[PDB]
Amino acid sequence: SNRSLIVTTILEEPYVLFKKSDKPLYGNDRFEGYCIDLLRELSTILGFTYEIRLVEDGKYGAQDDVNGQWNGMVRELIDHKADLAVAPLTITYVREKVIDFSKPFMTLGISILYRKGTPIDSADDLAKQTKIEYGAVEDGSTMTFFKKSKISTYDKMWAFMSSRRQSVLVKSSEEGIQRVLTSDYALLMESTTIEFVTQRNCNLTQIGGLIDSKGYGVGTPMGSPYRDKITIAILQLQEEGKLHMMKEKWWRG
Amino acid sequence: NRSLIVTTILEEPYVLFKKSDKPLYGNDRFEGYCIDLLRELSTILGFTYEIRLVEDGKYGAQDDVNGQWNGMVRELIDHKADLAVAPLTITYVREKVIDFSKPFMTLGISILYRKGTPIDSADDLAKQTKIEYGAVEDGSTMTFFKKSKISTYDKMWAFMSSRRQSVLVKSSEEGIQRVLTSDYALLMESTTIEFVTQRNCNLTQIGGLIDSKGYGVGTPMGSPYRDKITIAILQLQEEGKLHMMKEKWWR
Ligand SMILES: O=C(O)[C@@H]1C[C@H]2C[C@@H](CN3CC(F)(F)C[C@H]3C(=O)O)CC[C@H]2CN1
Ligand SMILES: N[C@@H](CCC(=O)O)C(=O)O
Ligand SMILES: [Cl-]
Ligand SMILES: [Cl-]
Ligand SMILES: [Li+]
Ligand SMILES: [Li+]
Repeated sequence: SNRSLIVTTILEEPYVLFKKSDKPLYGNDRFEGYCIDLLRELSTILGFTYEIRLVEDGKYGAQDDVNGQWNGMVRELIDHKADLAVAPLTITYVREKVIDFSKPFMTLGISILYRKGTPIDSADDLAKQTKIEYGAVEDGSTMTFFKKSKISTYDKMWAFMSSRRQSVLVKSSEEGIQRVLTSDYALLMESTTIEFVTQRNCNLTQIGGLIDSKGYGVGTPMGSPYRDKITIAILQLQEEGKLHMMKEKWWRG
Repeated sequence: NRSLIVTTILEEPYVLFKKSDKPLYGNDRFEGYCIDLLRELSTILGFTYEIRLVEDGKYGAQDDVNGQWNGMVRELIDHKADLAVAPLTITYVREKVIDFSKPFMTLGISILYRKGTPIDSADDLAKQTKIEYGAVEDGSTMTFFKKSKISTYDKMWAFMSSRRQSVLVKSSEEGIQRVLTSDYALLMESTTIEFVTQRNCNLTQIGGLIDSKGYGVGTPMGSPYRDKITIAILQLQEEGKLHMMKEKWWR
């Protein structure tokens, strides 16, 4: 009741980072970022104290296809090792079956990162040609979406990416961003990342709108009383304009 | 086992009467995006249902004097319906008294107005009086302005509440007609504006989204269906079916 909540999280720019500071920093104050700002607001609104812990396996949370066991922050919640996961944890069907998410504090989707000043305006324009290469970070959520879409355009896109995978799937986002900057290439990625990048790379832009729709939510264990309280607090923060301010604080270049 | 009662409201392209030459029966009276959503949810979760239009014709807002809710929100509070499947906006005041699914569609408040004018933002509207503006009575857009501490929107509510018999309209239908026939701008959700402006080509959206929010399925507080419907929505989203439904109804 006066117990501190254990908050699992993971390093991910600009959601959660170690703060650079002149002053000495102790404990939770060693961290900063959008999710840390959100956590601070939630703790004030709902009146809890907390302890931030970085997740032991450096994973968000997936289910093993052979033994059915979870990992990452999702596993910490399932096992009641954490009270909250405050991180850009995507709200998905498979996860929502095993933990309880708040309503989303951010809604987003897959989109396209490309250089400015071209006539390409959609995923369709990319799908119906071969001169401009395009791809994604190998094994990421975005690539996974394409590997599964039965939507026409996206199925064609995956045909291309899969065949030319040694050429167009990259091992990291920075590798991908450099390819967009130095060659005739477009990168499929989450729109939150694209915005972060385009605020810092004035010669790049998002192409088109969103290709899918999904949200990031605060994770709680199934049955947690904090889930609905956090949802109401998030909705109020949104309506008051405060999450929008928080987003601009951490994303603007 | 037993049919659920589903409350909803007439609002195109979400819910509308299906055109026919002879009377249609029961649920077959209706079509639209939300009618298709309801059908898909019923398939995943395995329930039958009877659609009933909300008895008082309202989305739902709190009466300031006695504190009581009306509309679909009140029907859920009083267990007059099991679900509300409708373009029902998820707001923190409503989430305190009913249980929403996670959102099936995102949206934001924006402005519907005639083309070709110098007006480009809520601020332009707030800072003059010639052009009147309003919203649908007892919906979340009205309630956003009524509660807003943001200076521009607080100003707009001052205007609107002063002239509420005038500028607060009974329905989007009435609001659209007012935009078309008088010097009036309608504060309307962006999804609905996108539908309207594809049909009325002398109308346009002014500015961007004022806020960001979603539509959810409403259930009574504590309903077992709330989390089931959330999981079904995520399945439909990830399968691309919500996107296909949006393409069908916003052509
Ligand atoms: O919950 C999750 O699994 C993900 C993890 C993490 C995923 C990144 C994006 N991916 C990182 C990646 F680089 F590995 C590929 C990229 C993508 O798939 O587009 C954005 C912030 C997160 C959002 N939620
Ligand atoms: N979707 C709104 C109604 C429309 C509006 O207020 O603009 C609601 O749930 O109240
Ligand atoms: Cl204690
Ligand atoms: Cl929820
Ligand atoms: Li869940
Ligand atoms: Li609620």
